[PDB]
Amino acid sequence: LASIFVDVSSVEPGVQLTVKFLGKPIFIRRRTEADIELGRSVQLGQLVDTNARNANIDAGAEATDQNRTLDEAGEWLVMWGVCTHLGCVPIGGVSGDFGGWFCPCHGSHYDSAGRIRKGPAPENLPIPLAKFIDETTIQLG
Ligand code: FES
Repeated sequence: LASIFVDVSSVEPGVQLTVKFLGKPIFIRRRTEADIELGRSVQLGQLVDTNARNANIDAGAEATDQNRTLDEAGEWLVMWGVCTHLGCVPIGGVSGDFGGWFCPCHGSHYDSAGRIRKGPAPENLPIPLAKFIDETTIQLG
């Protein structure tokens, strides 16, 4: 079956693990307390794309920070590392003007929940089918 199983036991706060799945990168960021608070400080009315783009929940869900992470605590942000403009790999480590990712191909800026805030990309980075299957492992697909 297509599903893969990622050991995240050694991922510390502020670290992103990048794994390849279905030929493309998936970003697994263990968010810092600043990342989480800032994501939770954005009003839906400020977003370019108000849809959560999240395979795990209703397709009409709002892009609240809570609807962008796997866990209620907001530490685990799992998303396709595929810019929604033309598919370049966004650069992380708190890059761009919104404390998230910056796609250098045509200048798209994503926030700390991977939501599009500036530039040509039309959508928030999509979230794959993903869930913890115990304390240390995320199943993708
Ligand atoms: S591919 Fe990311 S801004 Fe164009």
